[PDB]
Amino acid sequence: DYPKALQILTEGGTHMVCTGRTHTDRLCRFKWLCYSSEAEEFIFFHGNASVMLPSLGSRRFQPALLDLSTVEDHNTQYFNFVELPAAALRFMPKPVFVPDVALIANRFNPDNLMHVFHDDLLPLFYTLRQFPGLAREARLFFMEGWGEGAHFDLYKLLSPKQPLLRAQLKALGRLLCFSHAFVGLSKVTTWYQYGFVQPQGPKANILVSGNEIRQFAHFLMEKLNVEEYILVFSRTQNRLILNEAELLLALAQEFQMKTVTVSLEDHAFADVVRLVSNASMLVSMHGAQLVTALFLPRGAAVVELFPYAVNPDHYTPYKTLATLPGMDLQYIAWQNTMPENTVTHPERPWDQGGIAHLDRAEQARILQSREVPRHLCCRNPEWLFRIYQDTKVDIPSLIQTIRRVVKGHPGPRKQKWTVSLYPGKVREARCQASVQGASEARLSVSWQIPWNLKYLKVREVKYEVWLQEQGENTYVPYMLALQNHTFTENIKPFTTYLVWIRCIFNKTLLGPFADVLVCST
Amino acid sequence: DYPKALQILTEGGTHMVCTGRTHTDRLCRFKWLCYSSEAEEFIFFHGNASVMLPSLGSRRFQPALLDLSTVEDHNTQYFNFVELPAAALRFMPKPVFVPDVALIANRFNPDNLMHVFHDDLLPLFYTLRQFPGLAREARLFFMEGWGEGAHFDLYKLLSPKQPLLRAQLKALGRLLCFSHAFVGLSKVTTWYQYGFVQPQGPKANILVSGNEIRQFAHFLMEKLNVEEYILVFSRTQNRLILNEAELLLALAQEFQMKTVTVSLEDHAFADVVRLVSNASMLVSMHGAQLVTALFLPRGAAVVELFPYAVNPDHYTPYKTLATLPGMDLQYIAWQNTMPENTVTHPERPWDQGGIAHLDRAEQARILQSREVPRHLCCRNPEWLFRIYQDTKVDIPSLIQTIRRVVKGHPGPRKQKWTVSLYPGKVREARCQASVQGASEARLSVSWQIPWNLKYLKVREVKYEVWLQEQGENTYVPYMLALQNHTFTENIKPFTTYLVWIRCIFNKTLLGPFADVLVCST
Ligand SMILES: O=c1ccn([C@@H]2O[C@H](COP(=O)(O)OP(=O)(O)O)[C@@H](O)[C@H]2O)c(=O)[nH]1
Ligand SMILES: O=c1ccn([C@@H]2O[C@H](COP(=O)(O)OP(=O)(O)O)[C@@H](O)[C@H]2O)c(=O)[nH]1
Ligand SMILES: *[C@@H]1O[C@H](CO)[C@@H](O)[C@H](O)[C@H]1NC(C)=O
Ligand SMILES: *[C@@H]1O[C@H](CO)[C@@H](O)[C@H](O)[C@H]1NC(C)=O
Ligand SMILES: *[C@@H]1O[C@H](CO)[C@@H](O)[C@H](O)[C@H]1NC(C)=O
Ligand SMILES: *[C@@H]1O[C@H](CO)[C@@H](O)[C@H](O)[C@H]1NC(C)=O
Repeated sequence: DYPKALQILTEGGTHMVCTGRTHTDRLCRFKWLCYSSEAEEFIFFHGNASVMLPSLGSRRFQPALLDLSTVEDHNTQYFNFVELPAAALRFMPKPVFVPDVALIANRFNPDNLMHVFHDDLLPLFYTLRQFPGLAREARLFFMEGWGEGAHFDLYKLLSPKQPLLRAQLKALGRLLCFSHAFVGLSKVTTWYQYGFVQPQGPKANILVSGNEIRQFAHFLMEKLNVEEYILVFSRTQNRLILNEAELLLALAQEFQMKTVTVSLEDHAFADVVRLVSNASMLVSMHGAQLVTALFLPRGAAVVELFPYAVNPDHYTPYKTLATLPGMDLQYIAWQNTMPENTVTHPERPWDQGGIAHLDRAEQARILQSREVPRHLCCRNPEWLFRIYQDTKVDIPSLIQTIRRVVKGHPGPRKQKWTVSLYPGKVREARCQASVQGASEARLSVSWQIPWNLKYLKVREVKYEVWLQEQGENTYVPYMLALQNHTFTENIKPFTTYLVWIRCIFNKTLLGPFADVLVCST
Repeated sequence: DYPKALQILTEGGTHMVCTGRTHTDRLCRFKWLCYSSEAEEFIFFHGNASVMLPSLGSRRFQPALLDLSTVEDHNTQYFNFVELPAAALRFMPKPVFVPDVALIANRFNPDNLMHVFHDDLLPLFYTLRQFPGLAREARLFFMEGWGEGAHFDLYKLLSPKQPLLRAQLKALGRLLCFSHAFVGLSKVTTWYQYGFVQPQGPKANILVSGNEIRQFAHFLMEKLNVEEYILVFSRTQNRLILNEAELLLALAQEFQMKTVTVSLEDHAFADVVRLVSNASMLVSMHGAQLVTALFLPRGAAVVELFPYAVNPDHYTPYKTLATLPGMDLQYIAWQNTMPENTVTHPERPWDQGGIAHLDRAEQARILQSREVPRHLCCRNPEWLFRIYQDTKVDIPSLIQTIRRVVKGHPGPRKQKWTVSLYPGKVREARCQASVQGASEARLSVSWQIPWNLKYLKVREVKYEVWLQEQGENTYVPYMLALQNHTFTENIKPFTTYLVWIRCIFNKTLLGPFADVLVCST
C-alpha cells in the first residue's frame, strides 16, 4: 500500500484539525504529518487537500502551536512544525510511513514518580479516550528526548503497543510520515503547578475529581494484576526518617494495628500498589512516592511529614490530591519544628542541596532562616538545602497531630460513600400577587420538583428563592422546604419583583436556577 | 448486543471526556449518554465505570457544560444534563439505543443563509473531521427546536445519514440512549460575532484562513455537482436595488464584459453557487446572500452596497469574509450618501422595520439621524428601519469607488497563487568576541539556514538579529542579508550580550526565534 500512501501524501499533503483557541489548551489531529529525524523537526506539507486549523499565520510562533507536555506554557516543551510544499518531496529521501496511529507527547520528567503520574500517566489515559480508536490502536511517541527512565514499565501499561522514543526514530528512517497522528495531552486531570510563574501550589481551577483518579487507578491495578494495617512509605537514599524503628512501634501502639514498611527501592511496583491499596493509613516523608496515595482505599488517612523549615502550607501536591472531592481521604500534615531533630547536608554538590558553593554570607543567612521563603522553580538554594534534610520524627507531637483528624480507628471501617449528584431546574415556576391595603401585599410562588428528583431519594431537599425588586441592585435569599411560599411582610404593593429559584440537595449540592419570574404587585 | 448494551449502561453508567478548560471552548465525547424525550433533558447515569471530565461540581451550572451552538456563551444555547444513579433505570421504560454514532448540536438560525453557513455548516464540517470516523458514520441531531428551515438540504449535504431534529425524538421512544455521542461544535472557523455583549463585528482572534474556507466550498460544490462576467446578487422581497437595469449596463460599460443577475428565489442553489463559482466580480446589497462569496474564485472582487443611513464599517460579516487571509478577494464598499435616492417604509410591521408602534418623539430622532448609531443586537428599530429600506444606487458615486480598488479588468485573469509558508529556526547559531581596547570590542555571529529553506526557493531571505546587553531592558535589532555579521559600534567590552536570531521570508513572513545566544565579550 506504499504507492497509494505516497500518492496521497505527495498530492494532498498534511491535514491538521485542532481543538482550543489557545496553545495551552490544544489537541491536534493530523493526517500525513511528517518528521525529519536528521533535523528533529515535524513537517507540514502543503498540498491540494491541506487544512490547517487553527491557521495562525506568524502567530504560530507566539509562542508555538501547542504544549507537548501537561506543564502549562513550558518554553522547552512546545510543539511546532516547519512548512514545505508537498512538491519539495522530489528533493528529499523517500518517506517511511508509520503504520500505527500515533499519540505524540512529551514526558515532563520520566524519572520522578510524581511527575510520571500527574504529568504523563493520568493525562495519557484520558487523552487516549478523548478520541475513538486511540485507546486500543495508538502507539505512543515520546518526543522529549529522555531515555526510558526508572518507571518506563508504567508507561508500557497504558498502550498495547511498545512506545517509541525520539532517539529510536532515526533508525526508522531519515524522513518519517504519520498517516494518522494525534499531538498533545489534555490538562483536565492535572491538580498542581510547579511554580514557574508564581510559587508552586494547587492549580487555580481543578477539573478532576477523585472518581476519575480512582477509575485510572483501577485500570492500572488490573494491568498490574492487583488484617488492617498502617503503612509507612520510607526512602532509602535521601530525605530519610532517622527513627523509623521508633515510629513503627509507636504507631502500632497508638492505633492498635499492624504497621508495615514499604519503599520504591526494595519492592516491585505491583507489590507497592498492592500494599498501598489495602492500607488504612499511609505515613511518609513528603516526596514523589506519596503520589501512590491515589491507590489508597476511600477512608484511609495520608500522614505527610515535612522536614525542618519546610512549611506544609507551601508544598501541597499530595495534600491537594488527598483532599480532592471524591477522593475521600483524610490528610494530616506534620512538620519538624525542632532543630535538634534535623540533619543538614551542606557539603553536598549544589544539585543535591548543600550550600558550600555559595559565599559565607548567604550560608549564614540560610542556616538562620527557620522557613524556606516563597520562591520560583527550580533550583532555589535554600529550598533544596532544607528539602533534602534528614528528619528525626518527634513521636508524641506527631501522634497528637494525627489524633486531631483521626479521632478513632483509621481507615474505611465499614463506611459507605454516596455519589454526589446535583438537582435539575425546578419546573413550571409560577407566581401570583394580591393587594389588601395601601402597604399590604402578598406574593405567592410555586414550582414543581426537578425532573431527576422523581427518581432520587435525597436525605434533605431545600429550595433557595432569590427575591429582588426591579430597580434594586440587591437580592434577598430565602431557604424553604416546601415547593411553594407566600411572601407577606417583606412585600411592597404596586411594584415588580424578580424571582430566581434553585434546588439544593443536602446542603452543598447546589442546583441550577430556572428561568427568572417577573411578578408585579 | 442489546442485553449486553443495557448491562453496560445499568452497571457502568455514562462516560464523558471533554476538551477545553471553559464551556465556550468545549467538545464532549459521551458513551452511554441518554435523553428523556418527555422531560427534554439529557441524563448522565452514575455507575461503577462512570467518568465525568471535566468534573465541575456546581460550577457545571455556571453557566453550563458547553455551548451547543457556535455563538459564544449564548443565553438559550447551552448544553447540560441532569444526573441520576444508574440504578434508577429500573423505574423507567426500557431504553431505545440509538444505533448510529451521534453529533449533537444547535443550529443558531436555520432560516438565515449567513447564519447557516457561518454558524452551522462550516463548524459542522470540521467538527466531524475533528474525531475519527465521525464524517462517515455520524448522524446529526439538531436540538435547537426549529423545523427543517429554508436551507435543510444544505445540512443534508454534510452527512450521509438523514439528520434528526429534537421534535422527532419523542417518536423514537420515551427514553433514548446513545452508545456513542459527541456534543458541541468547534468555533475555529468562525469570523464574526453578532453583537450580544458589544456592537457586532469580526471576532477578535480569527483562527481560520481562506484555504480552509475553500476546502469546505470545494466539498459542497462536489455534493451539489457544481465569457468572464460580473454578477449582481439581487433581492426580490426587501432591501432591493431600485435601478438594477441602470446599474447593470453601467458595469458593462465601465468594465469589459457581461453583467448578469442572480437571486436566491429564482434559481436552484446549485445554479447560484455555479454562477458565483466563475464570477470575476460580485456586486450585491448587504444581506445573507453575500455569504456565498466564499464560492468566488481566487482573485474576484466583492462590492457591497449599503443603505443610506448604515455605515459600511459597522456591519462587516462579508468584509471580514472577503478580506480573510488566503481568500485572495478584493473588497469594495459603497454607502448611499444622497438621501434623494433612498425610499423607506415606515409602516411595515415590527419584524421588517418601520417607526410604527414607537413614540412620535422617537420617530423624529429616527427621521433625523443620518447614521444608525452603534447598538447591541436583536432589537434596534432604527437599524431595522434603515436596513430594510430600498436604495436607488447613484451609479456615478459607486463606479468611482470600484475603480480605486480595481485598476483594470476585474477577476483573476490568470494570476498566480502560491501558499505562503514561514521559515524555520536558524540552526547552530554561534558567537565569538574580540577586544581591541578598553572601549572597542567586536562581536561576531554566524548561523545556518533554517532546515526547511534547504528545500525552498524564496525571493527575499533576510535575518533579524536582536542584541540585548544582559541585565538591561532594551535591545537593538538589525536586518541582515548574510548568515553572519560582526558588530562593532556600541559593543561594550567585558559584558554578556543576549543574541536572538530569526529568519524572515519576503519581508512579512516572520519566522520563529532560535534559542537565545549568550555571548560574552
Ligand atoms: O531515597 C530516595 C530518593 C528518591 N527516590 C525516587 O527517586 C525520584 C527522584 O527523587 P526526588 O527527590 O528528585 O523527587 P522528590 O521526592 O523531591 O519529588 C523519585 O521518583 C523518588 O521517589 C527514591 O525512590 N528514594
Ligand atoms: O428579499 C429577500 C430577503 C431575504 N432573503 C433571505 O431570507 C433570509 C432572511 O433574510 P433577512 O433580511 O432576515 O436577513 P439579512 O438578509 O439581512 O441577512 C436570508 O437567508 C436571506 O438571504 C431573500 O432571499 N430575499
Ligand atoms: C486534489 O488532487 C486530486 C488528484 O488529482 C483530485 O482528485 C482532487 O479533486 C484535488 N482537489 C482536492 C480538493 O482534493
Ligand atoms: C406546596 O408544596 C407542598 C409540598 O412541598 C404540597 O404538599 C402542597 O400541597 C403545596 N401547596 C400548594 C398550594 O401548592
Ligand atoms: C463494575 O461492576 C461489574 C459487575 O457489577 C464488574 O464486572 C466490573 O469490573 C466493575 N467495574 C469497576 C470499574 O468497578
Ligand atoms: C556567511 O554567510 C554566507 C551566506 O549568506 C556564506 O556564503 C559565507 O560563507 C558565510 N561566511 C562568511 C565568512 O562570509
